[PDB]
Amino acid sequence: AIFHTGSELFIITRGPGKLTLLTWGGLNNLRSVIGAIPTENTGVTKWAVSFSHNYTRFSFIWEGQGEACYQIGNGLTRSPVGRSWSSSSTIHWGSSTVITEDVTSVVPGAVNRDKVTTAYALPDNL
Amino acid sequence: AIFHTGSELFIITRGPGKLTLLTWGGLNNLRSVIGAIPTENTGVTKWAVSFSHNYTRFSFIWEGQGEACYQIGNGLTRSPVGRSWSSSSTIHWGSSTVITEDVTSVVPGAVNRDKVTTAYALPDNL
Amino acid sequence: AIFHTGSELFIITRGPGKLTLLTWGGLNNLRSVIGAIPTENTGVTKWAVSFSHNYTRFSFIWEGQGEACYQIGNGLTRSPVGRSWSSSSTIHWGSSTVITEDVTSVVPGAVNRDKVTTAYALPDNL
Amino acid sequence: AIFHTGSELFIITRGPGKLTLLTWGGLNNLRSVIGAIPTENTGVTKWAVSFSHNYTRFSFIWEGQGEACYQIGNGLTRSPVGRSWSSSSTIHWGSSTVITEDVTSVVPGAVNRDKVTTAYALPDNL
Amino acid sequence: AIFHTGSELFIITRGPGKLTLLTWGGLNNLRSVIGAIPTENTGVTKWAVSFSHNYTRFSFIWEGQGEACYQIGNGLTRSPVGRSWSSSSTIHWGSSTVITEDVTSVVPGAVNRDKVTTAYALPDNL
Amino acid sequence: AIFHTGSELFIITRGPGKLTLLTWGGLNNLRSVIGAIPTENTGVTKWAVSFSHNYTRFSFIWEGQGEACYQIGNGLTRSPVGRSWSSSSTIHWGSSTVITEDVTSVVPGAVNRDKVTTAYALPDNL
Ligand SMILES: CC(=O)N[C@H]1[C@H](O[C@@H]2[C@@H](O)[C@@H](O)O[C@H](CO)[C@@H]2O)O[C@H](CO)[C@@H](O[C@@H]2O[C@@H](C)[C@@H](O)[C@@H](O)[C@@H]2O)[C@@H]1O[C@@H]1O[C@H](CO)[C@H](O)[C@H](O)[C@H]1O
Ligand SMILES: CC(=O)N[C@H]1[C@H](O[C@@H]2[C@@H](O)[C@@H](O)O[C@H](CO)[C@@H]2O)O[C@H](CO)[C@@H](O[C@@H]2O[C@@H](C)[C@@H](O)[C@@H](O)[C@@H]2O)[C@@H]1O[C@@H]1O[C@H](CO)[C@H](O)[C@H](O)[C@H]1O
Ligand SMILES: CC(=O)N[C@@H]1[C@@H](O[C@@H]2O[C@H](CO)[C@H](O)[C@H](O)[C@H]2O)[C@H](O[C@@H]2O[C@@H](C)[C@@H](O)[C@@H](O)[C@@H]2O)[C@@H](CO)O[C@H]1O
Ligand SMILES: CC(=O)N[C@@H]1[C@@H](O[C@@H]2O[C@H](CO)[C@H](O)[C@H](O)[C@H]2O)[C@H](O[C@@H]2O[C@@H](C)[C@@H](O)[C@@H](O)[C@@H]2O)[C@@H](CO)O[C@H]1O
Ligand SMILES: CC(=O)N[C@@H]1[C@@H](O[C@@H]2O[C@H](CO)[C@H](O)[C@H](O)[C@H]2O)[C@H](O[C@@H]2O[C@@H](C)[C@@H](O)[C@@H](O)[C@@H]2O)[C@@H](CO)O[C@H]1O
Ligand SMILES: CC(=O)N[C@@H]1[C@@H](O[C@@H]2O[C@H](CO)[C@H](O)[C@H](O)[C@H]2O)[C@H](O[C@@H]2O[C@@H](C)[C@@H](O)[C@@H](O)[C@@H]2O)[C@@H](CO)O[C@H]1O
Repeated sequence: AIFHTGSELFIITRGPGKLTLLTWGGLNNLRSVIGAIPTENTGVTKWAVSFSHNYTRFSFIWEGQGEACYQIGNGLTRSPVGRSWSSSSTIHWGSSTVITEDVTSVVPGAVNRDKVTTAYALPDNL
Repeated sequence: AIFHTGSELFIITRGPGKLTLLTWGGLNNLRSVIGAIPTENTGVTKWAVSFSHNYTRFSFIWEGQGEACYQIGNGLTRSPVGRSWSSSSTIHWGSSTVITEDVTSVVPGAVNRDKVTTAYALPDNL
Repeated sequence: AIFHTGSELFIITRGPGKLTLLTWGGLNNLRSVIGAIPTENTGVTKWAVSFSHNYTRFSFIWEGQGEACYQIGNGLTRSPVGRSWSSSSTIHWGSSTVITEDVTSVVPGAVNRDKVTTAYALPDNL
Repeated sequence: AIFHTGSELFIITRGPGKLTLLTWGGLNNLRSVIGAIPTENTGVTKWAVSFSHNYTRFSFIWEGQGEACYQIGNGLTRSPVGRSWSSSSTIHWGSSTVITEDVTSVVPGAVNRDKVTTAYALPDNL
Repeated sequence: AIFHTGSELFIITRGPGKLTLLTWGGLNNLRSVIGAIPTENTGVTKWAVSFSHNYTRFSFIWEGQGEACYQIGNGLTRSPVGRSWSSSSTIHWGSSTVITEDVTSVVPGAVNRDKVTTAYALPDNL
Repeated sequence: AIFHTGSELFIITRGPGKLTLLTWGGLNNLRSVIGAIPTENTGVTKWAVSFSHNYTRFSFIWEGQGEACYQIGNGLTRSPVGRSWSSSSTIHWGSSTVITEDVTSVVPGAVNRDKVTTAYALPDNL
């Protein structure tokens, strides 16, 4: 299952842009969250994307001009990230697969946590 | 503030062991979570540690025999991680500092989520 | 087009095994070539795969327990390499895409150039 | 022998310029090839240089302000590359050594395959 | 003991500036040395700092806008370097610890060896 | 001149062995030093070699089955290190060049400083 030890969610992007994570399907009416994480790197950025406990849906898009791929764990495969909420990269909690899912209906209700959600660019010195 | 873009929480460890994260101070009666994340690496492991939305306290220890340090964002400083819950590394949500805090009183109430909490070892091919 | 500057053919493998390249579709009645390139590396091996002038077909497989993907140029996508000649990774000279092609009919007549064909494991010190 | 597994031909350059490969000594009247591969990198560029099957001579030069050295396999030594066709770096197919050879007489007959010959700059994300 | 095999003195800096080493406590009235080593790197610079035989005191500071930390051997801890002689980073020959020590009274008597003392920025191609 | 900023002395070795530094030519009858610095790395070790103030001669050898080369500053060239004191790599203080020199006559009078002289293996985490 993605997010389990051994199946960690990583992203690789080129050029500047924002990776946005939508945290939703919260148990007992927990508020859904949307937050954009910017990079200004002109080259490659590597990222770790986390879940939040008590949520069952995680969707993300890349809005930069350059490529963006995900990798699961130490797997070799890198596959394109969604570029709009109508074709988001989405993970159902417990799933081993990233699917394409339209989550346009979820976004308007989410609270904004730009630069404070659970996706992180790795720096030059790690 | 730690966990914000630019102040991401990274760990560096040497040798095998477990990085254990206690997610607590939940809003809305949310159950606290404790989960150990194992590495079998004999060398250096780099890690990304995430918070979970709707929690206000994040405490972690390294249970392995080798060294463990944290780094904030692209900062150069690397400082020892706590090695027992009475001297845990702890972040109060909104703080820019990792403090040493006794959270022994929090641990027994937390639900166990070993290999499924918000701390991730980076692989050899990222 | 693959093999042009900017669209170089790279491979990434995990663990020991052999990458085999089949050079065929020769102009001027050139004979077909097959050559296995082994690695004993336990971890990630990166590779450059070249064409030969005057040939129009390039087919390759990975034979190993571990994963194998190709990457084109500096692009972020990494996609699985074929694991038998009946579903080889194949490039038609001029194409920008790697296809799956059965080339089992080419193999028996190809001249064997094991450890002397146009696929190279990159070393630890480049 | 250079181009065999363990004796792969690598180039290291500094700054922008062009690496040109001359593939010649073709069997069965195969036409000679000359092709320039440019880099605009301001720093170090690493390169893999391939032979083509059915050719017995491979000669290369670097045209740039900055240094250029070759390395054989995972060997440590790095030695200067020729900077003009009258003192080209040259490999006789079967040789374990890079020699200096004047191939000015070979150049005019070669077909031009600029940006489509068997020398490759390695990307930032391999 | 710092400067023994396994306890080598390394520095990590960000941005341009000068690392200055003061070599003092010379046996048999050997002359004290002070020398500034500049970097113009915009990003991270890694450094090796050596002692000189027959000296018993080594003190250093970083003058630059960016961060500077030292690391002992392959240890994970990185700790801030002194930014003035009144709170220099200092090593007593035979000590395993870097201390803060005011050496302002040592500086004026030391002979100037700017760009020729025993502290070295590592290059991009090592 | 080697050891000046921009012309730092770096070594690259493969496999386990010892790099031995002989510090001699001491002003005012300063005692000569010989010290072996071991590596147990199975692959590449990178090294920084320092002079000591008040000495005018620096000679080094590599004892191991694998290769050893030196590199000056950010230069691309890497050239073999001497493998015995009769064919030592030697630097005359102020020279821009490493020469081969027999220093067997200097060795017997040098004091032993094994694992405590001015040559440093770089760690896995720098
Ligand atoms: C039409 C064709 O096959 N072109 C190839 C060319 O054949 C000609 C033939 O058409 C007629 O003109 O007689 C000529 C005698 O002077 C010659 O035989 O011959 C080239 C030499 O074999 C060949 O190029 C070689 O093979 C290619 C696959 C490639 O490796 C080249 O780098 C190599 O020199 C011609 O193939 C075409 O070359 C162009 C080069 O721009 C393209 O790559 C095409 O995709 C190739 O078909
Ligand atoms: C001696 C020679 O020319 N051998 C090359 C071989 O020629 C024979 C020809 O002599 C006669 O026997 O007809 C045969 C057809 O029935 C064949 O044409 O042809 C090989 C190709 O089929 C050729 O190998 C090619 O060219 C090489 C330069 C190299 O690129 C090979 O990978 C490639 O397949 C023979 O050349 C020798 O190949 C051996 C292979 O081990 C060595 O590399 C020698 O150095 C080559 O001269
Ligand atoms: C059936 C159900 O809704 N269970 C709730 C927990 O969610 C499940 O947790 C299990 C734990 O092993 C498993 O992940 C299932 O997939 C979840 O449906 C819930 O656990 C909390 O929320 C989860 C989404 C996950 O984040 C977990 O780590 C977290 O503790 C608990 C909360 O106390 O309540 C259960 O009713
Ligand atoms: C006063 C209060 O309790 N506000 C609640 C939110 O917590 C604060 O959120 C802001 C968000 O900008 C900020 O992080 C403060 O530090 C929080 O105290 C709460 O937000 C949710 O829980 C937070 C701990 C944080 O994880 C946030 O991302 C998450 O959305 C909201 C939503 O449930 O409830 C508010 O009452
Ligand atoms: C003063 C003394 O007792 N010994 C002198 C040496 O200094 C010591 O060297 C030993 C070597 O095992 C050890 O490092 C002690 O900490 C030193 O105090 C001195 O050695 C020279 O200078 C040292 C500072 C050190 O750099 C060493 O490598 C160098 O050879 C010698 C020669 O001057 O004199 C002894 O009397
Ligand atoms: C003999 C002379 O001209 N000067 C002596 C110093 O040696 C020279 O130092 C200069 C500095 O630019 C230069 O390196 C010359 O090539 C040296 O010959 C000598 O300096 C001490 O020993 C040196 C070998 C060097 O290590 C230097 O950094 C160190 O301080 C001093 C002794 O303090 O005496 C001068 O007369």
